[PDB]
Amino acid sequence: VNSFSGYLKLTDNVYIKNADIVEEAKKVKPTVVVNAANVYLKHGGGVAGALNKATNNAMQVESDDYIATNGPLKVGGSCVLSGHNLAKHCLHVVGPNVNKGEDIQLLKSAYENFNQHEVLLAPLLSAGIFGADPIHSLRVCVDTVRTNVYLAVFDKNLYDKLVSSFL
Ligand SMILES: CCC(=O)Nc1nc(C)c(S(=O)(=O)Nc2cccc(C#N)c2)s1
Repeated sequence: VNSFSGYLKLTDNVYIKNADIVEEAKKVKPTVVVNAANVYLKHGGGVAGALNKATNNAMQVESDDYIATNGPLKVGGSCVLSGHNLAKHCLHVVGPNVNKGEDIQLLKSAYENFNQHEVLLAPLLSAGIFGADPIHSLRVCVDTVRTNVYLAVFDKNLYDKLVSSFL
């Protein structure tokens, strides 16, 4: 028994909720929150900018130090950094950005990073301004992640479409 409440049951291991991931993390303070990162950990917009803004830019400061030491992530890759005021840990995961011409096949590789964590609060990878169809991202999530994932979808109209079209 954990502290996520309000999640509609999609599968055995996937629950889903209509929420902004930032406001969700502030309430639950999960062990792991997933950021929809880019390879440079440049948190300008979307979930990354919203998560980063909620940490008063401490996420960006930590991220810049990580990149200066280690170089960029791979598309499909991840790193674990601090969760700051939002979670114990932030798993920064790079899904492919369709709008930059990255290979959508790497979405499954991105979701495999979630399997290293027993429980996560996460968004649908490659969604929003990453340019992929959320219905596809949800399908890959359900077919790839085996650990317990609590998904957040910000737009009500999209959340409703995701639930109503889920097979
Ligand atoms: C101002 C606060 C705010 O925007 N919070 C949000 N929380 C969620 C779950 C969304 S999302 O539903 O759009 N998922 C989503 C997934 C991947 C990338 C992007 C992008 N860019 C978005 S946005």
